[PDB]
Amino acid sequence: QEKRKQISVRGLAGVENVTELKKNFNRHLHFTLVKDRNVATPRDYYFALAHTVRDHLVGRWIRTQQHYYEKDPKRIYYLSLEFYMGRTLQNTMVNLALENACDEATYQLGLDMEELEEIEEDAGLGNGGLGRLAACFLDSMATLGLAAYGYGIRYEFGIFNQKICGGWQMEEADDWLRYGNPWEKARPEFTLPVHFYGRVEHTSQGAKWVDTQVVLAMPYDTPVPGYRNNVVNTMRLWSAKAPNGYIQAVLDRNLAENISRVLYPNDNFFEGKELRLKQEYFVVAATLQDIIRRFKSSKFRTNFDAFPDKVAIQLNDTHPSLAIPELMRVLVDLERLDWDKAWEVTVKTCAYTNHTVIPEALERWPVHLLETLLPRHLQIIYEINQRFLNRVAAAFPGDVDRLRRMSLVEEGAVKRINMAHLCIAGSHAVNGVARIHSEILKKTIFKDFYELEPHKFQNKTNGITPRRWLVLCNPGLAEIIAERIGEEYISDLDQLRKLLSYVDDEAFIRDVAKVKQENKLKFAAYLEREYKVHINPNSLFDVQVKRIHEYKRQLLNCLHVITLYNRIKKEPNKFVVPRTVMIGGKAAPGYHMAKMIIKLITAIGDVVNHDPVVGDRLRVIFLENYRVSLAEKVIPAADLSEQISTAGTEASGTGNMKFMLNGALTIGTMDGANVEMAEEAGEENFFIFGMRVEDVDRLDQRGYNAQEYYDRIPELRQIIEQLSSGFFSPKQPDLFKDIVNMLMHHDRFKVFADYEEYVKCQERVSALYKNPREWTRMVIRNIATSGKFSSDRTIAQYAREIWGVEPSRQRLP
Amino acid sequence: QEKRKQISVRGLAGVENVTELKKNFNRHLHFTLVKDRNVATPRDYYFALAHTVRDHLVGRWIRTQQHYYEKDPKRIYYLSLEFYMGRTLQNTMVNLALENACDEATYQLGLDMEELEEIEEDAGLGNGGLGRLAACFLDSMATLGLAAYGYGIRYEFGIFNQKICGGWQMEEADDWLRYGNPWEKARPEFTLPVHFYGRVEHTSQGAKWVDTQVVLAMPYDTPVPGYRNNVVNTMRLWSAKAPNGYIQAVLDRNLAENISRVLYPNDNFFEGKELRLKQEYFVVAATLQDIIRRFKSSKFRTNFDAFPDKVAIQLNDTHPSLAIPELMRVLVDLERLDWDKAWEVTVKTCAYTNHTVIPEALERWPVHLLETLLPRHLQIIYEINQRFLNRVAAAFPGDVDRLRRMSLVEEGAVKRINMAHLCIAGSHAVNGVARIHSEILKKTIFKDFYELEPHKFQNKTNGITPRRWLVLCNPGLAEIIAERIGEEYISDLDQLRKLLSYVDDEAFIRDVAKVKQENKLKFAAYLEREYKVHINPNSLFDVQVKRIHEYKRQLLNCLHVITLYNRIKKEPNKFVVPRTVMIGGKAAPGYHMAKMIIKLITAIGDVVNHDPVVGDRLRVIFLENYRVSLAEKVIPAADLSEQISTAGTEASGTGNMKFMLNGALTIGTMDGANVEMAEEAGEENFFIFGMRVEDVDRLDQRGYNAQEYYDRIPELRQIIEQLSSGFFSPKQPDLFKDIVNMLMHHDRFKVFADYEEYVKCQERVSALYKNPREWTRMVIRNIATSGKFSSDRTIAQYAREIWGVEPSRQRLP
Ligand SMILES: O=C(Nc1ccc(Oc2ccc(C(=O)O)c(C(=O)O)c2)c(NC(=O)c2cccc([N+](=O)[O-])c2)c1)c1cccc([N+](=O)[O-])c1
Ligand SMILES: O=C(Nc1ccc(Oc2ccc(C(=O)O)c(C(=O)O)c2)c(NC(=O)c2cccc([N+](=O)[O-])c2)c1)c1cccc([N+](=O)[O-])c1
Repeated sequence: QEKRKQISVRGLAGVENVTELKKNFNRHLHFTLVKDRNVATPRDYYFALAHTVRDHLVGRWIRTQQHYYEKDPKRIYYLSLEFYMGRTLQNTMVNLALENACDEATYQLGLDMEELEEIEEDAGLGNGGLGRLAACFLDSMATLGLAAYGYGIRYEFGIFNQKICGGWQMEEADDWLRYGNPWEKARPEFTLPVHFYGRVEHTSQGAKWVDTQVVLAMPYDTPVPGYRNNVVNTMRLWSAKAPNGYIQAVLDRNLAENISRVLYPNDNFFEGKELRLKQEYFVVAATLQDIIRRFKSSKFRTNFDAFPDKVAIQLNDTHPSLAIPELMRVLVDLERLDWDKAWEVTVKTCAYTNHTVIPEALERWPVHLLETLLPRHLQIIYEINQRFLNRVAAAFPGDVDRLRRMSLVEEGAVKRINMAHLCIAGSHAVNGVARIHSEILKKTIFKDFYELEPHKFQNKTNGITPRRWLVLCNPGLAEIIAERIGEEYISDLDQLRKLLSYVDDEAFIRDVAKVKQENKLKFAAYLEREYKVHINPNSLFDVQVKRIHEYKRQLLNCLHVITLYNRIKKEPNKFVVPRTVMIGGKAAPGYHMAKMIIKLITAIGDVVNHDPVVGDRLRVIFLENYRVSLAEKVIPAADLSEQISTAGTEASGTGNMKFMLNGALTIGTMDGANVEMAEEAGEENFFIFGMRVEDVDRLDQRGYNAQEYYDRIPELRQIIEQLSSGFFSPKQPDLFKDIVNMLMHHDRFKVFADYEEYVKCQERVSALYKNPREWTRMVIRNIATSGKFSSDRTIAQYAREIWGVEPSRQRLP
Repeated sequence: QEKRKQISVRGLAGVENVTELKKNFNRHLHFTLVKDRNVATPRDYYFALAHTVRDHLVGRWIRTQQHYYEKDPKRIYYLSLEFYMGRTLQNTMVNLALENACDEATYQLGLDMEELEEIEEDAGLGNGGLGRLAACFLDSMATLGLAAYGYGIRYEFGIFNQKICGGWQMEEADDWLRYGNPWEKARPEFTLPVHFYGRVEHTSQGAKWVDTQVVLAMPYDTPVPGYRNNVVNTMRLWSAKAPNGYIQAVLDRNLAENISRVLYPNDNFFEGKELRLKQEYFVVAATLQDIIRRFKSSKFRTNFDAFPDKVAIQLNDTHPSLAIPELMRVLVDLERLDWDKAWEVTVKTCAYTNHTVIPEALERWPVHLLETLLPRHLQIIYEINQRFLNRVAAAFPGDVDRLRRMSLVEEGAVKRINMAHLCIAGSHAVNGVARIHSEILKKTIFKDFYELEPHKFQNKTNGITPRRWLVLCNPGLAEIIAERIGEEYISDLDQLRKLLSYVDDEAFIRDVAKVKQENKLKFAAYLEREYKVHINPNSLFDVQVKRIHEYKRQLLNCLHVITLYNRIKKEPNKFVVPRTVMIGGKAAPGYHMAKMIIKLITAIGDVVNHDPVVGDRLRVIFLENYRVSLAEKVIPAADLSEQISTAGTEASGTGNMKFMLNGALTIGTMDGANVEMAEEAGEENFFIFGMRVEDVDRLDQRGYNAQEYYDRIPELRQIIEQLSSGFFSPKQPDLFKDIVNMLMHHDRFKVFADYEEYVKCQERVSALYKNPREWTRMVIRNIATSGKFSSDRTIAQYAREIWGVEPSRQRLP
């Protein structure tokens, strides 16, 4: 209690407030939960606390949205298929300053609030960084006083819960709404119809899309509290409902309603399923009618010219790019605007964000698919293309190949639509997510596009919110910082720079290292308690957490681990810094290699964690079911953060940033925002290793030959042989043959080309660790220069150079 | 307002109470509904009122159930697949005395409570009288202070909403939970597993039912407020949940969970679908584990002898008869009691109620069905049979045919299990639902059973609650009665007898006729408003409301109607009492004749309601979507109640009783409880017509010949010819050919044998109507002797002669 108390960044536990809090809790438990302390379960406790928290939101929520209604600002909609929201109770107490009062309140009712908090389900409505980006962004736009709205799908089931079984992943259904959701509010009043299939008739009005199937979109609003400023914004998620023999028709209502059933769990990967495209059409069509409906109920042919003055639609990826042809659909067919005015309007409303350079991430929908589901949209996409391509022709006369290259229509055996091309055509702005990425789009992927309309293209380096990702998750760190520099930094992270004044302050040095070791013990107790996993709290915590993928080179990490192990066994008496190597993250079901790689990790620990010579010198664990809430625990405890993807394949990354905020040192490549983080801190304060992008490209120019590295490196040859022969899986010697063959003959990610430098760099890291003070002073240097990686920074830029709106930090009443 | 005020049976609108009520409403609208009066919709108003009402229940609910816990009475469980609950808000205000306060409260917030009330969805969780019986019974057991629990299934969709289209029924999905349900409380804490399929292994423990599929049963408790006595009992309804490629497995969770999706809409009819048997297994298995679990957490080999001292399980029909072999399943396999002790226990816990003599109503499950779904239950049913049949043998030595007749095993092409036989074998008591019915079971259907174990067999004449079915629905009638005799009658309906003192009281005569005419104008405004149906308020309201069936002889009614019409056209100048003939009720989808008959009704009105000669003399309407809530409106407005089924086919009826309570005169046959209602009132005060049961039987002895009546009755011949030739459906002359052929060659219900007497009796009815005073004095006689048809009477009998518990009317604190 005393620590929780002590922490000033957590607010006042005022006498009347704690008296009221406790009162509202009893009352909720009696009326809402229909309970007494004899029969309440912990879960009732949770729900009793959650209702009391949420009651603090309502008045603000009601009034913020009344204010938008009254004032009619320009409105920002953030359209995404994913909001990686994680839990909400701590979060709302944070931004409402209620955390220490609620803490005192509950203690006094004989209840540990942390314990109640662990009852809450995450809203795991995303797959990895774009989804989580989306959630960080709602928070910053709230904190920036913007008239912003998140728009997505209320899935039944979010990302699958991961169970490791026998060292393999087992997917279970994430039934996060089993017990209901105190956070959401049903909005029946705003249910809309969405039309699927049917056909198009050209009449004297124009076109008319007839004989369609109808699914209803039912919205559920969720409050988005800003930091301590009396703003509460909404996320609105749509859920599919069937319109209003005999038994079999009712049972078959499930078919329409399966559109919001389940997040597709393919991160960084296009699988072209029709159910996925219905998901995408669903959210798009409902959001844009709701949008056009608000526009209609606000100011005032007057109207639609001004529509881009009144509306911004941000496309998170190409997942809601049907926004473009739908907007046009409405304007042209329904509103009867002329094609050219309607196109002017669209391009002024819409901007697109790219998250990936990987070609296997791009959405390219078979036209037959689109032609059946969405006959009218296809026609509009053809008209869009034609006229766009007439523009390329005019600018590059005779450049026929360029026509073929820029076309939204991919020729082939299967015709398909390039959803990225679509998006660049129909948006006034196209961004990447970090300085290098946005250069490569301009230099490569969208090079011809850039030449056309160079003013379209921008950079918006990612951030993370310093509420969830420092104040919530690392209240310790948060508190020793506020102690020196006060509390303003929490929504002005650039204030962190002030901590460079403390690099040679003995109490600061001491406190920082104290806080991390405090977090290491907590994490280590979590592992015992929840998973009976025993780890060394006096070791280097080396963490790689992120979805499992080949580009991400969990495999290069595993080679480092087996090197460490093999060196020990060679010189057993020789000293080494003790490590706990933690690898966590989910594989897409059906990503065979990624599932292979999880299995190899746990296989490495089966060996490594049982060698008596090794003892407590090295330990390998796979952290089960990595999610937002799990992030919030292991990130504040890590010493080293692994950011090891091949140069040029991680667009930005954001995990990098969370680990920076919270006092880990980074081993990485110059990739994504790792480059800007090295810039911030100075490269003298990072562990940058291996190829730059230019060295990958030179490798590709002449040919990656994995065997060249094999033949030259006896250490890498010892491990390959281990893997082949069955050292890591004796009961099935041939188990890792597809890992080996990929590494040997088909590695698109060049793992062996970065091997020798990664291991030498890891040498450097452990040398620094053997001097605590100097570790802690470089850490200081890292924390101190992470303020650029706040999402307030990122969002203020989107507002000023895309949405064409001014941010704010003036408190509402 | 002034009438609503005036009504003393509706309680006090105390100054502080109205101040608190209004306060809790605002507060609910703010916190629960997240609203202001600018944005609230009516539906929010509703939900704001409902939350405030329900808050008055909670403390009582908590404490009533604490009291059962503390005291550990013997417990009554009422197992039914159906609870025809209808709406709840008015009902709870009634039994809590809050109706006039809530009335004043809302008025003062500028809201009409009646209007809010019309927003509520019925819980249409039943098909007709057994389902509704079930709901009347929860109410009486509450009012009688019994430790009773309703146990059923929380369907997704209750009985289909009926739409009449072109004069046909159209079924729509009753999505009654769309907007959620303020009345229910989720009980995750008491989720149980139910096992389907699998197989049986006989080991050294005994039998063991292995490799099963698991569905979870999730309970939702609903409060059952007693009348003004501070008892709140629970109805617990179970909802199916799936246990805790990749996408297609999540989507396929619907398959397990489709067990609670939808009420099967077959009233008075066995269709032998496996999904239906899963429904039946579901509710049974979950309820009995919950039951055996309570028994285990209460008093104390000690235990299970006393289990029938501590448990009563009432079987509403044979729908939960799997209760028997399941109870045994548990006792034998799980608890390891010996077969003979376990059988003693079962028979002492279980009693069965029969609702039907019709053979097409009986559940007779193919064994292969049972053998697959429920291998172990089948084995136990075989063992049960064997030993039961060994008992028949011993009592009737050599009577081989009797063996075959009594067997739970039906031989044939398809083997099947007789669920009724099952039930008589495994229950200590078997009842019918009205004096005549229970004689016929003893004399016919269960004759051999009766000879075996004559002490098994009982009668429990049905009732209806005089809260829903007078105080709620006819507050007028309720108020003029209380004016004379005070308010005690409401839970002592036998007090009504006191009104015979008023048969020659001019003010009483006047007030009764006033109240009915008041209800006639209201109903008539409902029809205009909600359905734009214009009716004559100065006519005789002749109502037949009940599910559509051949036994029920909606068709004999239609013949009366076309007689009336044809007589007018014959003598147009001749005076007749003006009628509005209202026929309402649903057909089972797939019951072809019943759907034909709806169509004939509306076809009759197409003719009849457009003949200018007829004018406002006769009008025929089909009342759409008959349900509990609709009952509550048209019953208080009817003059004549039609109870015209063939003698011996309506087991009891309860609609008869509602119309009696509320001041309609009855035309009927001596069938079901019509006979006891004629007894109560004296036959001089009823319109009894046609065959007695003995005259049906004599008809069957020699042969029903429909053509005999045709040849003898020129009036019935004029109509048959109308129907054939296409008078009622000129655009399709042949439309009613299957009605005609059934009437001519296959009428199991002898419509023509009752024709001449029904029409003459209808002559009598209209003669009486032409003298208002004398109508009103016979009505007085009817209201005055309906107290026997209260369900308090019925339930006190079940308690004393079945459950072996004393009723009570002492108020809880
Ligand atoms: O304008 C007034 N009130 C209001 C007015 C408006 C809104 O919010 C609002 C309503 C409708 C629309 C729209 O047309 O799209 C928008 C918008 O333009 O974005 C915003 C209010 N707050 C809410 O309705 C609200 C906010 C948050 C959550 C919920 N919810 O879960 O339902 C509801 C309260 C007002 C003006 C004057 C007097 C009163 N009053 O006394 O009640 C009220
Ligand atoms: O026994 C005590 N309290 C209690 C004890 C028990 C019950 O109800 C109850 C609990 C469990 C069981 C059971 O084992 O099956 C039964 C039963 O035997 O039937 C009844 C109470 N009331 C409720 O739990 C209740 C009632 C109605 C609705 C809900 N609901 O929706 O969740 C809950 C309150 C008690 C005793 C002493 C002190 C306190 N206290 O101070 O809190 C409480």
